[PDB]
Parts: sequence; C-alpha cells; structure tokens
Amino acid sequence: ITGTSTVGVGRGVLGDQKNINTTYSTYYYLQDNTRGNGIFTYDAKYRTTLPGSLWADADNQFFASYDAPAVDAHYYAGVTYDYYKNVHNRLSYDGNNAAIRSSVHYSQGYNNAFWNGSQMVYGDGDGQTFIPLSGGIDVVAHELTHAVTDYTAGLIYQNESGAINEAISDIFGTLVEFYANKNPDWEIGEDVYTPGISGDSLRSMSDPAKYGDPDHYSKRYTGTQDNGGVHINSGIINKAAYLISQGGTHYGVSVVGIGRDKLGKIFYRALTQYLTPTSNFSQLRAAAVQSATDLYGSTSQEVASVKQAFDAVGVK
Ligand SMILES: CC[C@H](C)[C@H](N)C(=O)N[C@@H](CCCC[NH3+])C(=O)O
Ligand SMILES: [Ca+2]
Ligand SMILES: [Ca+2]
Ligand SMILES: [Ca+2]
Ligand SMILES: [Ca+2]
Ligand SMILES: [Zn+2]
Repeated sequence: ITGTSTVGVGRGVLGDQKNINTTYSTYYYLQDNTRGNGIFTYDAKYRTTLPGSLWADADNQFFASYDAPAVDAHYYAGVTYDYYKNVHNRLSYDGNNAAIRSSVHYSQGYNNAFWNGSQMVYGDGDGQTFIPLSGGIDVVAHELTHAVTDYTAGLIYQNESGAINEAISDIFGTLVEFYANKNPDWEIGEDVYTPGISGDSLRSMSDPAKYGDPDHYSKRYTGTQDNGGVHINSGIINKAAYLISQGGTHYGVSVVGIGRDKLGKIFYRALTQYLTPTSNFSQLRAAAVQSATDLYGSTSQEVASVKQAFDAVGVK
C-alpha cells in the first residue's frame, strides 16, 4: 500500500517485545519499506486461501495474542534479509530486492511452515506439537532459504538433490539464528516445538541420529516417504556442515573446524555458483571443494576440512 513508513511495537510468540517496521495509510500495516521492495505480512485468518489480507492494525501496537505470530514472521523476515545482504551481499531471495511476503494463521492447528513458490506460510500449531511456527528464527530463515535455493541452484525437491535443498535451509536457518545471536544452537525449531518438553527439537545438525536421522551415507534412506527422505537424508549433509564449522571426530575421522563464517561463505558460493537442479551428494562435495578452493586456495586448511568432513559422513 502507499503510505508513510512508521515504527510499531509488539510482542512475539515467546513474549519478547520488539519494534517492527510498518506503513501508515488509515491503518498501520505490516509493510516494512526499509528492506528492498518491502517485507509484507498477511493474515490468513485460519483459512488456506493465500495470501489473505495485508495485516492491518488500528494503533501500531501489536500486543494481542493473535498479533504475536505476525510480529515474529515480519521481524524475522527482516533479520533474514539483513543476514543475506550484510553477510553475502545478496539483496533478497532473488538478488534483486524481491518483496518478501509471509502469511500467518494458516489453517487450524497446522503443525508446519513452508515456502509455496511465492511466499512464506506459517501455521499456528496445535498447541501441543507446535506453537506458532514463526516464533522460531531458524524456521523463518529455513523457509526463506528455500526461496534463495529455488532462484539459484534450483535443487529438485526429491532424493539426494532434495536432501541437499533441505540441508541448505537448515544450514542457513542456523547461521541466521547465530547472526541474530539471541539463543543460538545447531538444533532446528527448538523454540516452537513441543512447549511441554524441554530440550528437544525437530532435527539436530550436531547429532542427527538424536531424532532418527542418518549421520553417514551408509545409513541413507532409499524408500519413497518424504519425497525420498529429504528431511531424513539431510542429516548426512547437516552433519558434514556441522563438522566443517565446529570440528570433531565422527566414525573415527577427525575434522578440524574452520568456524561458522567460513562454513557460510563456502556453502553460499557452492549454492550460487556450482550446484545445479540435479546435484547429488557427490556433486555437493565437489562444489564445496571448488568453492573453498576459490576462496582459500587448494592447499588450505579450509579445503582440507571440507574433504575431511565429507569423508567423515561417507560422501566421496
Ligand atoms: C524448518 C522447520 C519447518 C517446520 C520445515 N517445513 C520442516 O522441516 N518440516 C518438516 C518437519 C515437520 C514439521 C512439522 N510436522 C516436514 O517434514 O514437513
Ligand atoms: Ca493494535
Ligand atoms: Ca535456539
Ligand atoms: Ca535452532
Ligand atoms: Ca520442546
Ligand atoms: Zn524445508
């Protein structure tokens, strides 16, 4: 909508107060004009028609229970935009400041969040399995990273290419969570999963097998569920990424960690310069090797650690 840029205040899903960028034109809308062509947050009103209505508020204060998922979707889309721009010099998901659109209050009791090819979509959860999913910075950043991937490598969402697609979303979802630097970890979705259970998450990058996912190629899933295991086999790549950053010894193979910033540089370059729609895990190793060679040199520690990490998870 055309209007003037304003700054509202509200509370997110976990009860934290934050300032949000809004636009005033009769109402105050969740439209942030400070980032690219805008960040826009919509109310799906418990239905499944998308995007729904651009979020309108009479007083620029967003402290109602019903407001909290919107506050966080909007705010965390901003953080994710800032990460890509400031860390990777990328302007929005398409690299040309595309508008970022999100809908909250999708359906009733909906225990998921997704990128639909055009926008973000967040359920409220059923209150037991999940609370509203935009409360998780890693979740927001995971979903927006699918838009990045779709515009860049274009990894097909099935089988090994799909597991790479998922891992890239977990990797950058986690790196955004560290960038924001509130309560960061190498777990996925802990802040919105199972409010009645402390210390769990959907997936772990540090130990995928904690939640039943493979941590070595020899344990890969080859059945048909989950688009050929895209959220299962992502554990193999997530473990490799974790080892590259943090180091460790895994199945007897020792990796020297090179830290999060270099992990991010290597995988961002692989995603944007080397991966293709049909890349498999072997091809990802090659892309990450080439990317680290570009950035650091063929005889670098960084290249060595990339190779050691893929070796550790059985990917040649
Ligand atoms: C990043 C987390 C986000 C919810 C994502 N769409 C996801 O990982 N979903 C998988 C895990 C289950 C989520 C709730 N049932 C999924 O399999 O869809
Ligand atoms: Ca209000
Ligand atoms: Ca966390
Ligand atoms: Ca996390
Ligand atoms: Ca929990
Ligand atoms: Zn995903």
